[PDB]
Amino acid sequence: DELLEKAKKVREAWDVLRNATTREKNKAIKKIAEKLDERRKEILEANRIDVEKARERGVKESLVDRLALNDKRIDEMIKACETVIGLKDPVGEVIDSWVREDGLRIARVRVPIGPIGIIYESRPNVTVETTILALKSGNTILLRGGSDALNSNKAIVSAIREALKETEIPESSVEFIENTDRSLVLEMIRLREYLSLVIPRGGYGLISFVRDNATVPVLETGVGNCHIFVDESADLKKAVPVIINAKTQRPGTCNAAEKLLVHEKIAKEFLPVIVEELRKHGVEVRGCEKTREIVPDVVPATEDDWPTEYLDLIIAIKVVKNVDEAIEHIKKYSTGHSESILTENYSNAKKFVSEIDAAAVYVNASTRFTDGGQFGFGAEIGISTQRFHARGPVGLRELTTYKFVVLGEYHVRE
Repeated sequence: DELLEKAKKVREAWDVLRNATTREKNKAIKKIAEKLDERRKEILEANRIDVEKARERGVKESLVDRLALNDKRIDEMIKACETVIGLKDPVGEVIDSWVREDGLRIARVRVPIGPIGIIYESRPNVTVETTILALKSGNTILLRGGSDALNSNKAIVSAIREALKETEIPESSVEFIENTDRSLVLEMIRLREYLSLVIPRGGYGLISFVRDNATVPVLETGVGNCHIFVDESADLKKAVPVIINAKTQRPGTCNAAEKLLVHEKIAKEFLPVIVEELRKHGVEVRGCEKTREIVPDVVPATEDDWPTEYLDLIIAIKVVKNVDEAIEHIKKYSTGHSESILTENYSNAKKFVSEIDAAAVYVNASTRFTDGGQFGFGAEIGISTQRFHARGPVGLRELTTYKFVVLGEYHVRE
């Protein structure tokens, strides 16, 4: 039973890693960078097999590209190591601490969450990215990637463990499931005696499955049906690039704007402009009946459009009466990722920011910013969209919990 033996191994190794100094964990991560550099040949030969196998099966090249490695991409993995080494270790940070009226000292102190299961598909960089975030934060890791990237991931994991072997961090801090079979995923997300957290990455099918069936705590990096509302007093000239940025900079990633809500008092003036500009960038524009009264060639929006995240150069536009209707629309259709208001009105900005509950809520800013690098985290595993433990970018601090440390002088409870 590969899964059980490897889950036992990461749990045992955690006993050592959780109390390693940052110096030792940084040394391990530096060695990871060094072994990746040294094992380029092996990693690329393994990856050549994965790539030729995907091409044989007629996987389309945009997906092969997700799987493909070369020197530059190994360099990105190396740079990720260097970024993580430079980040502050959250382990041991005091959240707060005080002295009670009787002299008892109380503190809340951050500690590692425990072994993390990562269930992911085909991007081999994910192997390094998650590992180094886990190790830095004092967590072991159990990796299960896609059958497409299996050779690549073996070679990378082999390089990682070679590095670990030259430190005091046990090699079994990083274990990797070679059995691709997906029945294993169902077992893995129920292993509460070994894993403290699982984080699915990849398609929504896989994320839904893991989140629906897990008994181990999950951080769900959910769907991003993201709205931008253009209010009456928005600076319409500056609004245009924000909307374009949000939609077209990276349409395939989930903080892309999918929906545009537009105040009725500027709709006649603004819709012809924004629709023209969206079309210059290859965007297919769908619209409500009021949108279509104004710009008669837009594709008629259907009821299914409003909840749908396109992840493509497609957008649906609705005219709303005011910020109150904008809020009602977003509450009905948001998936709690990113939401933005473009306005010059203090009260409307304030109401929007207070009433819209999503991982990130913006005034006069692109939804593209919802990202750990942009938010000053350095590196992330992904964007959590749940209202539990962590929301937004999941970086080093989000991979910790805490405990109370209490220092007395033989204190007894009254």
